[PDB]
Amino acid sequence: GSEPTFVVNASLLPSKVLGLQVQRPQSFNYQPGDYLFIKCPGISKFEWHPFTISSAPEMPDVLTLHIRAVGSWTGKLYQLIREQREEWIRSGSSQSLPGVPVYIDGPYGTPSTHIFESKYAILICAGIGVTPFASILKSILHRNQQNPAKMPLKKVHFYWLNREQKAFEWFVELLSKIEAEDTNNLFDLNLYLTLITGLKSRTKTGRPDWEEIFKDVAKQHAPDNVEVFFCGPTGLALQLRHLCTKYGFGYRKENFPWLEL
Ligand SMILES: Cc1cc2nc3c(=O)[nH]c(=O)nc-3n(C[C@H](O)[C@H](O)[C@H](O)COP(=O)(O)OP(=O)(O)OC[C@H]3O[C@@H](n4cnc5c(N)ncnc54)[C@H](O)[C@@H]3O)c2cc1C
Ligand SMILES: [Cl-]
Ligand SMILES: [Cl-]
Ligand SMILES: [Cl-]
Ligand SMILES: [Cl-]
Ligand SMILES: [Cl-]
Ligand SMILES: [Cl-]
Repeated sequence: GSEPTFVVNASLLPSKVLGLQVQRPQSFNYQPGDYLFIKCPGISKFEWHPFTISSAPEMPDVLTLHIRAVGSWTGKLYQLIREQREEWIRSGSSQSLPGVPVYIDGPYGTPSTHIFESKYAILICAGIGVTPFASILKSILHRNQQNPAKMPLKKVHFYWLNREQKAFEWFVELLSKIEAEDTNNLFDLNLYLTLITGLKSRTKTGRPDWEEIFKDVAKQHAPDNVEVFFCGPTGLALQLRHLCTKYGFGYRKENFPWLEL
């Protein structure tokens, strides 16, 4: 039904995000891109909410979630965590920071995990939609270091769109590490504010020209299959779906209601 466990650490990140570390049960095996449902009895005894696991399964003791405060339950959890921590800076007491019991239900799979069996992949995300791809990019790094022979993936085109510049900070370190360690040019990283991030990669501005992007990527990889993976709003999905048909790219019909405009 679920595993009892605890928040072991947290962070308060820009654009209203709660970075959460949760102790990983001995039984909990997952794949990059998976999500779980979480219950926090302190916020609500009975509600379960889904979040993508932003950590990689290669990381041994903790699971990570990046939860954006957009409403009632997420807003309360953010507030609970902040207030416990604000009381700690004053009191300095262990009593001001009790530890947060939670229950987790998972893992639950998604088709994005099939990136590991693809040759060429496009990854497109908006806002907090980045989280499955954060997990996936980390796991790719672990896998290439541990056993490069065993991975068929030859090129990853990554696109991350944000309304607010400060949101890129959620994963700026992971993206720096990729830039530093990608000697063989596995990754093509693209950041769009809809270097500028302090990365080698220049933050671009406006809505990407998806027709031009897809055209270029099709030329790079023809006549092979390219797989498109997406986590964003529906108006964008419609555009991408049309373009996948036009260029013969793999598409999964999925919707992400928490990312709508
Ligand atoms: C597979 C999966 C993975 C996910 N991964 C993540 C993740 O990594 N990170 C993440 O932050 N989130 C993720 N989500 C979304 C997440 O599960 C949260 O439940 C949701 O984002 C917030 O719940 P809430 O109670 O705080 O907000 P809610 O109160 O439900 O608010 C939801 C939204 O709907 C609007 N709304 C609420 N009530 C009403 C109403 N009565 N009338 C009209 N509009 C209303 C709110 O303004 C808000 O914009 C994921 C969801 C799924 C299904
Ligand atoms: Cl492990
Ligand atoms: Cl918003
Ligand atoms: Cl609630
Ligand atoms: Cl809020
Ligand atoms: Cl072919
Ligand atoms: Cl819609």
